[PDB]
Amino acid sequence: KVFGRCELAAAMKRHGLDNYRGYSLGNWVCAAKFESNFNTQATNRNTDGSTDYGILQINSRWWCNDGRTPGSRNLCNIPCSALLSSDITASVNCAKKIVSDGNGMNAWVAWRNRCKGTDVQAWIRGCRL
Ligand SMILES: [Cl-]
Ligand SMILES: [Cl-]
Ligand SMILES: [Yb+3]
Ligand SMILES: [Yb+3]
Ligand SMILES: [Yb+3]
Repeated sequence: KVFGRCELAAAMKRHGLDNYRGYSLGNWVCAAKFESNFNTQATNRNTDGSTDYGILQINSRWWCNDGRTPGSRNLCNIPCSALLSSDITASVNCAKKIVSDGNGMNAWVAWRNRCKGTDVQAWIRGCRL
């Protein structure tokens, strides 16, 4: 599914991401925009042989199992395919564990490089929340 901006903001809020670990909704939406362009089916292969999955580009080395990433720890206890579903619940659950892991949203390099310190409130402009 390719979410609209406000549609994804509403879904994230409904799944308890708004201000999770102190990160406002706009941070999450901005991160999704630059990780996946709001496309739940996005997949991308990393240089280390792992792959990133879903709206927030969660990896298969630490977080989910894809069966082809040696050293996989699967800390989210989820097949990586679950992170491609139209329903964002599995991605949100796993992202909550990621953002709690010590470095906050710096876990997402695109967040650090494109969202951190910017006017992230713009991502929720006009939305009926
Ligand atoms: Cl915000
Ligand atoms: Cl933090
Ligand atoms: Yb990646
Ligand atoms: Yb559902
Ligand atoms: Yb409200």
